[PDB]
This record gives sequence, structure tokens and C-alpha cells, in this order.
Amino acid sequence: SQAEATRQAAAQEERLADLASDLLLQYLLQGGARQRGLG
Repeated sequence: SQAEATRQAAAQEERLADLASDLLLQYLLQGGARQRGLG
């Protein structure tokens, strides 16, 4: 979750296969309100 110059340039949209995977990692943070969690 870092950025130097731009983000759109090196985005994870072009590679759907990558998004489908990352979605699982991001989903963890995207959810988990009441239940246990870090956020």
C-alpha cells in the first residue's frame, strides 16, 4: 500500500487474474466490523 510517483500506472486492473486473488486479501480488511479483526 505504497506509492512514489503515480498509482494508476502500476494498477492491478489490467491483470484480472491478479485482482481476483488480491480481492481475497483486501476482502479481509473490507469487512470485519463487529467480529474479530485488526481495524
